[PDB]
Amino acid sequence: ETTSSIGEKVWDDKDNQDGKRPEKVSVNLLANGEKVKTLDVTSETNWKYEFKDLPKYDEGKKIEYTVTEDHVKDYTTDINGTTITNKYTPGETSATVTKNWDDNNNQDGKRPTEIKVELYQDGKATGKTAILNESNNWTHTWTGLDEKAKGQQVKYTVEELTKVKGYTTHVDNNDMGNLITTNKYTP
Amino acid sequence: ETTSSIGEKVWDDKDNQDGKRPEKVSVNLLANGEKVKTLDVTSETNWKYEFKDLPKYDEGKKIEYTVTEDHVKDYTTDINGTTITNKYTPGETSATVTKNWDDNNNQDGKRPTEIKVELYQDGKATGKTAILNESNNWTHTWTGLDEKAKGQQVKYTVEELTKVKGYTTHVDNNDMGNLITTNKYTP
Repeated sequence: ETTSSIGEKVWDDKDNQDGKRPEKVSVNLLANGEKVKTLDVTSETNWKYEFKDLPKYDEGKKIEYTVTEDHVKDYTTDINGTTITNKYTPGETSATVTKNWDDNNNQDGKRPTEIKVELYQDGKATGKTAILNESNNWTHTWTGLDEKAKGQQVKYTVEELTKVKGYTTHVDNNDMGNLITTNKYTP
Repeated sequence: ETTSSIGEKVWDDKDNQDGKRPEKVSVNLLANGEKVKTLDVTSETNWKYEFKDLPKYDEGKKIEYTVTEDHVKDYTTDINGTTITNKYTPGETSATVTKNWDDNNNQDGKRPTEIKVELYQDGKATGKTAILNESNNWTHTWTGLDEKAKGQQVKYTVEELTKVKGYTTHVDNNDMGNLITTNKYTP
């Protein structure tokens, strides 16, 4: 019926010795790969957060909840089921990608068991690939990405490599911390 | 009265399966952050070297000897004591910087205790800073650095961000594998 997703953010930055830690981060809640809510997490909340009263099932099926964090400058993000860790990595950062299936559940069970996506840097393929499926809640996070390239901020985006007959593909690349790929079923 | 440094060159490239291993490597001997001797190491010596007959003390202190390696295309260098490990990484390498204090073993007690340096890509700030101090031996190695940009080799340099009162700074940026920042005490 109803559940809740509680968690916290932990900073791994040598007790902010460099003084680069921000006053807040924004956590996104995803229901089956779709961003439905956001919350700003701060010290005032003690770096804790919780999404109250949420349905457990979506028309019988069990909704799969996950969380992502909007990109934080100079921090590499590691998400461990609700516990979000930000490691200070000056000049470097991470990127997270989730797959969103828009096909009214698998009605017309034509949904592939897995898909392959690739990370792109300023339009160039990086070679960094990921295979999204149920074993990883259709999510994956890459680390070790440069934030700059000869003084200019590098833009990261993802593209689906798998050709899914029947599905149209659209990608939201507005935040490297919450890159979302949605496949829409259109016979 | 006399001392000597020995060590070995270790290759991590599936026994040169891609045939990119160079015929030799230049190992540098640093006496308290100052380059005092070089040595071309080959398989003729079994990738082992030795800087025999070295003064054990100099102007009041037991000299802190360290080794660095001249940049080798497509390999990422890792120094652990006198053991230099080179890993095969197509398209990227590492950069090593060492702080050289020239203040008569800090006789006047004006030495900082800590300084911050930053890696530059073709004269542009990368954001990748590092803090040098007595704990890490005033040395640091960055990895995952692209050797090329737009088809052209990239020039890597280091800049000292920390302003050191009473000191004048000079940087030797000739080889990214042996970047050396020198601070001379000029009251």
